[PDB]
Amino acid sequence: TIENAKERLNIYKQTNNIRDDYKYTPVGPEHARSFLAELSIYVPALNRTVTARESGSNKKSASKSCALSLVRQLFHLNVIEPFSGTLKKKKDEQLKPYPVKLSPNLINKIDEVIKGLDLPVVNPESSVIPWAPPQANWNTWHACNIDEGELATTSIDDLSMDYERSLRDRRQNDNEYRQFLEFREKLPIAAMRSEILTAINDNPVVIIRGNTGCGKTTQIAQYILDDYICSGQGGYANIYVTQPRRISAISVAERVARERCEQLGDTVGYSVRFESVFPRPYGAILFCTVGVLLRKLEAGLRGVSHIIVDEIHERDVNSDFLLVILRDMVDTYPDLHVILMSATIDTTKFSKYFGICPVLEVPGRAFPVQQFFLEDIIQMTDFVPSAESEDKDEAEINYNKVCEDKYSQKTRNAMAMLSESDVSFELLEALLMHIKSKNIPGAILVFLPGWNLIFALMKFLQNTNIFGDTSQYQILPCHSQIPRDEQRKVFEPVPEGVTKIILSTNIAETSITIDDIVFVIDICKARMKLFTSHNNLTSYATVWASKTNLEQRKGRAGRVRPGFCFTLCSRARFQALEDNLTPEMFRTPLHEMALTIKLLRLGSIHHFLSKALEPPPVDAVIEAEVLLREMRCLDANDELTPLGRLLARLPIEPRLGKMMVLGAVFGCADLMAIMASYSSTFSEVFSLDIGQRRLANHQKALSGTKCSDHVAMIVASQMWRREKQRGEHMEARFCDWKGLQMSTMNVIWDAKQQLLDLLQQAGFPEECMISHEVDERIDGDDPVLDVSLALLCLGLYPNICVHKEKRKVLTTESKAALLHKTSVNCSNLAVTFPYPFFVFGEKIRTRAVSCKQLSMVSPLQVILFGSRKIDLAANNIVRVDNWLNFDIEPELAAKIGALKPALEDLITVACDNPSDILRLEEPYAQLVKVVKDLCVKSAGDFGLQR
RNA sequence: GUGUAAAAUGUUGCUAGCAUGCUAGUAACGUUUUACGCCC
Ligand SMILES: Nc1ncnc2c1ncn2[C@@H]1O[C@H](COP(=O)(O)OP(=O)(O)O)[C@@H](O)[C@H]1O
Repeated sequence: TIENAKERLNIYKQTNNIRDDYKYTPVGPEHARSFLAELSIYVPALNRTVTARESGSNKKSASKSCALSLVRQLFHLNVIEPFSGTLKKKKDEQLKPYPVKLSPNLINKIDEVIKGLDLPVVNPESSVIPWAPPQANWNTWHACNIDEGELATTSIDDLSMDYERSLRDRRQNDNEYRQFLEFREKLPIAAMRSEILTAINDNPVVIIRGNTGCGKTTQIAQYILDDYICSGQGGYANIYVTQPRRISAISVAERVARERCEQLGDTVGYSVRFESVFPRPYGAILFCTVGVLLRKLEAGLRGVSHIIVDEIHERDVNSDFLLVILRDMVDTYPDLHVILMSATIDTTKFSKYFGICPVLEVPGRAFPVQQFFLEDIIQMTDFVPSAESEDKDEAEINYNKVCEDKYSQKTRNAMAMLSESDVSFELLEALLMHIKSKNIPGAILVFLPGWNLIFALMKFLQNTNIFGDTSQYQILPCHSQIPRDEQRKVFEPVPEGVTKIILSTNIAETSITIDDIVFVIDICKARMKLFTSHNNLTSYATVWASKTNLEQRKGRAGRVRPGFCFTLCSRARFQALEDNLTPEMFRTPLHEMALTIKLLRLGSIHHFLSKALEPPPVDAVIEAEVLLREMRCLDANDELTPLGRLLARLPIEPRLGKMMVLGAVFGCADLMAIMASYSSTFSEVFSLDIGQRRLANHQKALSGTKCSDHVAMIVASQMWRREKQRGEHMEARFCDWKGLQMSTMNVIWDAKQQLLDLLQQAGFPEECMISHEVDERIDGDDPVLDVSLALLCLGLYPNICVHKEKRKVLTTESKAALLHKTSVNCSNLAVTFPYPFFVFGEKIRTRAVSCKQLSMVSPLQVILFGSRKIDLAANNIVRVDNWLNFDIEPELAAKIGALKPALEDLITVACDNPSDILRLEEPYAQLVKVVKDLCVKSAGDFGLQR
């Protein structure tokens, strides 16, 4: 090669005060002319001159031949480095840390602390939950007897009579209830009401199979309660439904409440995560997520009649756990009746789990449709051409170009034009001419995997305003990012002539459905938001959608029109991929489920997973078991610690509960609730504007001298509190002027309140939960905030990172990374932060480019909060997770890291005796004091500022 | 949803000699360039 072994040589020649290059010297007459280049390199060290003198056709070829030869012999000199470039990287080592730089007073304090605690270091069976039928003077959701009011002296039969007469009066007067009820009767589920209501009483486990859009979600529970109350015993019945999506649960609660024509919370209520509107104790309806039911499971289902668990072919792990537990529930308890619910799937396997349990059928009216593939679209509008980690193995095969040319002009279209990867005017014009010729006014729906490409298609339609003309081509997006106003507007149709273009994702595959849908466009692409435990990676990838989802989309439309299915897939792919989707419970950490089951004293996890729908691979249970045991939360002989009992009630992963323990130990509990709530709830920092690549003046100013997003959101919540002390009307305007996002931080506040309340019931006294307001504008040192930063460092582990330059940062295990756009440390110029160490919250995007929730960390962590186990190395080098280096003599690192037993003993004492957390044992008290002292932000700089 | 002084395959038109051909002088171009604000 000629573009190598010469660039640094030219630089070396420049250092030799030589500006010479390949000088072209013509040789021969105009018929025997040849071009000769000259370039000589002298090496004084070796005194072996090298030169390039080779004839060449063209002036470049004079240099082209000479330079190639010049590389050849000068490389034979064995003096130059090959490729002569700035290529290759080394993950630059500890160019400079702030190694220790503490006063000897701190050294003496640490020595007397470790000698004050004497911690040596080297210096070189299957039970079940209780259940009862409805019982008087007892509430089934609050797990207690009210013993007051009216029920203490009133029988449940009187409650049933009251509910029955209320229903009778409603039938007498409530006319909008009448219209809602023929709306429910004309709904297809109502056809087999009598047989389903008889079978549910006749059968313990009932599986209902009714196609998507049948609307049984809003009606099965209502029918059950009506049947129970028309018999005069509705009061002697509490009905229960869960559902795997919080917003869907809220929507169905609203739908049943409006159909009930009654205020929410009287008979129907919803308990989504971090919220509760619990209804009346008897003859009531509750909706919830699976996690909420798992939390309520501790007391038992005593007093509830039936459970009507929603979607199962979602195949989520929590629903699988719920169903596995509920099978044993009904095996032990015969009176309980269970309703399994699905839309379109082979319920034979689900019945097989329940000993071939009876499965009931709800036939659904549908119109068969024709389907289009590469052949039809190549026939009328062409379909062939292309656009005119880092590596693995195996063999990806692309079937887009693989199609027999017995159809229309494959190669001719290839040579001429189209756009495939990004849908363009071809498909939209095909559907437009379809509308204008077939005269079929219907909604146009397109399903796209990722919100980033959602915005890309929005911008591609907007800039192409000729066919993105909103005034005549209505464009209607649909996702969780956009507010509920747009979702409400989507369900509101607009007059035909102004075509309705709707873009959404797997959220529109279920839950929501428009009666005007005719045009279905599919790309079989969906979000692949998964996690990898072996290296702590979250990938928001996109893989071919499950076939079952493909026929679900195929049957999505066709309300009154027969329906027209436009499939963007090839034959081989359409007949190749599997019908269902891979079980998400196969690739998901089981530590949370393992802790949950181990609190319910349900015996060995291995036996449980053996008696499950799908046995998880043994590596999953092994990794969950080791992640619990080596986290010092489950005893080596499989005995549950009170710490795990605390964790289970916490609706957060143990990586935050373990240290919600410690936050109250250090008197920073409110800030810890804030950080845990915001870290667990993956959301934004502000109401970012559209088309924005950085943060505004105040969006960066709220970071302040600390320059942390965490402290920025903390202070933002602080001003929001001091402004909600005033009215909300101007508060909303002020927060918008601050760019605040309302709902996200409101949820953060509610979660902080719930966490502090739960820590109250844990036994921890209130004084350690007090306000700890911190102002970002001061660059000095406040103990509370640096303690907070240290706990952030220990918490998000192992999400630490090293900043290199600009956005380029280095993360664990030899991977480059950049900063998130929303992160407050984003900019265009080079700004050197006070400390060259950061920690991130989440790693969005597949190729580990964007790190989320960045906050700089004190250099004193190293081993303080840098690993689960002590890391000791040799030759005066400190090993931090085998990817970070510090230069400390072994003894100081040894003593700063030997407090891992100290901290775990502190946590053990705190969970053992929550009542005296403020008044700790005196050696432990001075441990707390000294660790508060050492973790100051500006601590590792004594003796030498820079 | 990056491009530049650098790498070679190679097309044209077109200027002079060597006896309709051959040789040098290229607007331009993927694919391989040191690097620079670049994370979508
Ligand atoms: N605003 C609304 N008005 C009337 N019906 C609605 C409304 N929103 C949702 N629905 C009905 O609620 C039903 C949801 O139940 P479905 O999705 O079939 O069960 P699952 O939630 O288990 O998938 C839909 O079929 C739809 O007809």
